[PDB]
Formats: sequence, structure tokens, C-alpha cells
Amino acid sequence: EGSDAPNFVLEDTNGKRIELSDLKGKGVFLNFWGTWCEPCKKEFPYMANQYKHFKSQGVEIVAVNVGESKIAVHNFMKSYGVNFPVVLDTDRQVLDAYDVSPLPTTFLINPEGKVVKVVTGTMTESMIHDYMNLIKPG
Repeated sequence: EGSDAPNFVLEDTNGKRIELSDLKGKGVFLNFWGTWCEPCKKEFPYMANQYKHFKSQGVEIVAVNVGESKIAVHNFMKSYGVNFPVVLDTDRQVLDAYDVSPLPTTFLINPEGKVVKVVTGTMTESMIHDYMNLIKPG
């Protein structure tokens, strides 16, 4: 099932490198976003609330910021109560690898490392809950 998720290595705002394949065995909620994006701002609180429930079920979020600076991303994270991994796609290489156009776009990656579902546009908390249940191990 699914299609192969392009691997990547990107840094968080503290310079820590995160590699997608290192998250194999967990479900990954891979969300592309920007600080200016209203549909992204609407869903971030929902992601944070649900992350409290799903981390202990083996789901990880990787929120890939599209092109913005460490300070801009730091400020956003603090403003929206972000408790999950955020990485910086500084040169849009990962955006391009995932063929992302509108923001937000989310990829639901199963524990085997395959993309099983794609979602464009903003998501309700109920939708996010369903999506995380879909990819949890196992």
C-alpha cells in the first residue's frame, strides 16, 4: 500500500538534523506550512492538542516550514504552543520533492514509510484525529 515517501534531512530551529527514514516504525504526519498562511494558523492548535494523545501511540509530527528563517519559525512556534518537531526547508528542496503547491499540504506516512494519504487545505481537529489513527503502529 502507499507510495514511497522521499527521504530528506532538514534542521530544526536549534540546528538538529532530522531524517525522515529515522522515523520508520512510527506513523508520520508530515505537514508543509508557512507563518503567513491563515489555513495553517487555524490548524496548528489542533495539531498540538492531538499530539498530546498520539505521541504515546507511536505517531510523530514533522512540520516542514517553507523557506522562512529560524527566528520567524521560533516566534510562530512559541505563539501557537508547538510541542512537536518543526524543520526548516530553507531552499524549498523538500517542498519540490513532495510536489507541494498549496499550503497547507499534509502527507500521512505509515510505519513502513509509505505515503498512504494526502490532504490539501486546512484540517479540522476531528479530521486530524482520524488521520493520526490511520497511521499509528500498528
